Amino acid sequence: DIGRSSVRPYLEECTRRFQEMFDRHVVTRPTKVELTDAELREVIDDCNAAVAPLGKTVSDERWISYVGVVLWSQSPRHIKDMEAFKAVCVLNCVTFVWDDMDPALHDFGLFLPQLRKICEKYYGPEDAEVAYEAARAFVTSDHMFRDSPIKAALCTTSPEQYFRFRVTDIGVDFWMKMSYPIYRHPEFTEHAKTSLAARMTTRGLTIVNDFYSYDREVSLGQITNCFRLCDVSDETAFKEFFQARLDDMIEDIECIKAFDQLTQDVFLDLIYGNFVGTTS
Amino acid sequence: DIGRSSVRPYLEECTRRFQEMFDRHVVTRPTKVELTDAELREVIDDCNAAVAPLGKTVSDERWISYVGVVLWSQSPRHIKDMEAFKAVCVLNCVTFVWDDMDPALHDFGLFLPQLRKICEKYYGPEDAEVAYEAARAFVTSDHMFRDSPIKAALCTTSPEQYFRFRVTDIGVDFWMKMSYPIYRHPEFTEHAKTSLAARMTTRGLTIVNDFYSYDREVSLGQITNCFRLCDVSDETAFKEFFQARLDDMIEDIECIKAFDQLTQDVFLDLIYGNFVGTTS
Repeated sequence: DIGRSSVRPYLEECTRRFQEMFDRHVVTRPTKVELTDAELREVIDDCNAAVAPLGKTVSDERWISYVGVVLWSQSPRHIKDMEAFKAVCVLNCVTFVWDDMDPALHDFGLFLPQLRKICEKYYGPEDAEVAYEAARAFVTSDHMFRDSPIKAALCTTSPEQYFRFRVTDIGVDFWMKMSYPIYRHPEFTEHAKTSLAARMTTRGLTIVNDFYSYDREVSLGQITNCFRLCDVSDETAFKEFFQARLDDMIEDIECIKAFDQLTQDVFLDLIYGNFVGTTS
Repeated sequence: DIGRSSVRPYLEECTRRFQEMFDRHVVTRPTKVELTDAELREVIDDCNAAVAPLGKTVSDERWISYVGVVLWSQSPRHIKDMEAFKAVCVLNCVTFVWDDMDPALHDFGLFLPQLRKICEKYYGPEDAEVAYEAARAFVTSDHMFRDSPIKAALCTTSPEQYFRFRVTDIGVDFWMKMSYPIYRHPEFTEHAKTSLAARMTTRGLTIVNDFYSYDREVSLGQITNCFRLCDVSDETAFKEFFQARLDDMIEDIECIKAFDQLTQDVFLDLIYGNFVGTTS
């Protein structure tokens, strides 16, 4: 049953309603950042360099698909450091190539040094330690938690426990901690470093992500998906659950608007830009 | 109206129901870490050194009351590094003094290097950076959010938003990131570094602390308390709310039990030791 269930019947309407929510609560539309050809060149090279020692080649095309969500989910209004921006591009793609691999191919001895190399190139000395630590902590978490009892408990107990897990596991804390040098904005730097930035954005990112990867994830027996907490085959149960998650997103967005303007801009562009890049 | 609210009519019974919950769900009871006189002498000397540049005078008796909850909330069976332990005593104590002070006296240029000096004495060079950064982030958060509209938003919107703010603001992330070297336990160390450790323990700490500081904090106009989210003068409302927070503590404690045995001992001794140190 559960591996054969599907949110396909709700695809069009839920997509419609995500967009309607965003239109009514965020209003500002996401924009894609512009990478010059040199910029796009350096990124893919740094990506291949970091993944070579692991015995993996991946196509320019696969890279570009991965970079595209970063381009959508950042906030081009406020970019001030494009080296930081390039770092975030590379570290996102390499860590998601590392995630689509087999776990037996996961040689941390080969990998963490490449992650550290990337951070050292693009970041100042202090910022590079923050980004590297968040990357290290992210990939170690994933290694610790596969087939783990903790993961089963947090992902099956309640939305609260689940989203608590995903603050790290979906990589949003990692995202904020490598992204703040892009904006060099003091308040945003602090919210990223206290992880309040991650805590405010986790549900909007996760609920969108979970919905569009449900069918692939439950067929592969993944359990990190908030929609396994409801019976998606019961339309009345699903729609009620989906409405609850939509209220979660609204409350967070309405709370995000108490932050300073620039931080707010970055938080909402991430959430709504991720929705757009996920459906492109 | 909220400034003259009180939970006193529920003092006895909520204390009783806390103890019963802990007896049923943690079972293993807390023990206080016992410092030798030399160890206590060193802690107090280090505490006084750190707050001297601020001109503050703090009695031995205040230090000893402050450090006592630390002695109740750590996990003696699992201590491996008493230098780290003394570090946590000093940093907790000087932070408490720094928060009971008048904000206008808050000189970060005099205070921050004292914190760093504490961490450089007691920690290895990496752990010292992790503990300093968490201490830095904690005190900078406090300064940022005083009279902040974000704080009003998160504290008044819902229990979710309030507890999400308190992950940092009540200091438990800070606590976790200075406490893991005490135990030198690889899995605990990672949960501390992901802040999953703090997210798991925030409610049990915060709910107990909020209840016993309610009368004082509403008398001083502080909004950082979950019980201002209900009418404490309405018996029926308060007890539905109080049961809800108890279900939160219970759900967290039952999920904590899926962690590894050392990690969950530390988590549950913190929550239940904090109850006991707070009530004496």
